[PDB]
Amino acid sequence: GLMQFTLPVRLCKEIELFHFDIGPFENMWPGIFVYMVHRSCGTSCFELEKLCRFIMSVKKNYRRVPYHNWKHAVTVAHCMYAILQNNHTLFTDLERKGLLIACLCHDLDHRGFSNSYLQKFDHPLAALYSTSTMEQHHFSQTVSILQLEGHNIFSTLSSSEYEQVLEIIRKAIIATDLALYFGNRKQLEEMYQTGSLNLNNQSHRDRVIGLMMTACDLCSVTKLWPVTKLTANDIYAEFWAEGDEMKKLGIQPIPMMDRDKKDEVPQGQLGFYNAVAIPCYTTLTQILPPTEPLLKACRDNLSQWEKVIRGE
Ligand SMILES: CN(C)C(=O)c1c(C2CN(c3cc(C(=O)NCC(N)=S)c4ccccc4n3)C2)nc2ccc(F)cn12
Ligand SMILES: [Mg+2]
Ligand SMILES: [Zn+2]
Repeated sequence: GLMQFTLPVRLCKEIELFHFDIGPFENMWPGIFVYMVHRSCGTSCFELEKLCRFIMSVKKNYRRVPYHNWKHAVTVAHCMYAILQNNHTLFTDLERKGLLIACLCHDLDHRGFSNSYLQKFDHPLAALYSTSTMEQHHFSQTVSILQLEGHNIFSTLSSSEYEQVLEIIRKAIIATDLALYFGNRKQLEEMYQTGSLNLNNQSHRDRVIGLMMTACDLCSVTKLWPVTKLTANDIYAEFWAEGDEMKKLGIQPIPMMDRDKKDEVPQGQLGFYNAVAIPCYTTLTQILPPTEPLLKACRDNLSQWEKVIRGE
């Protein structure tokens, strides 16, 4: 059935925008990802039969969680598509394929619990993955979905180019760990200021890819305000679910995960934009000038949060 899907013509223009909202097209999300893979890398790059199989299995391996779900993976995948569609000459064929696959798989089998929750309560995956717990799980889930019969869509190419596209995918998926983003963006800033950024250096591309992953992961702040406000409700309902599960253990959660501190949500959002969101899209816009509309939309949403704080 996914092979049969062809996207409506009225959305070919809209999806190319950075602030495009996949929200009201739930039935199309799998076909929207196919469309994006078909425009960024072309049809006949993957064998269509195995690609749709790989996609539909990835959706099934996403849990019915409030925010870190299937809607989130496609949203992140789309933002990567818009970034690659506006920087087309800079990323190789193996990169455009791998990064769009990475984003659709970057939160595979997430349970709605932070990396801290799993480490603080000795979850089995925290034993396996001591640091970047969920992100190592997501990559392992990706590899396992790939290695299924009829699912390996990079089987079509070199055993070297195969291992290359995987460590592109692992690096990208690991980079979605927000804790690693701060050290990543700081080193890119030094490389930018000192004029030391060489995109012909593998270590530098890897840093820049990671920032793109963060920008895509946070791209909920790059939508129009009505879209951004309602995605925030999903984010907090998942945080508050982890907090509820902490209050049931005699441990008070942080205010971010505390539903009884709903009133502090606008102040917390403004702090997040200034400490995290703005620095991310600012450095990405400095490195990739075409990606400036992300920073512009993020600024408009900061103003909106300010006006909620002021009652304005
Ligand atoms: C992983 N993930 C979803 C995020 O990280 C996140 C948040 C968090 C930060 N925030 C807070 C954070 C705080 C706080 O304690 N400090 C503020 C900072 N300056 S971090 C807070 C305090 C009281 C009440 C609510 C609070 N909500 C939710 N929002 C977004 C938006 C888009 C996005 F793509 C991602 N996110
Ligand atoms: Mg992740
Ligand atoms: Zn994510």
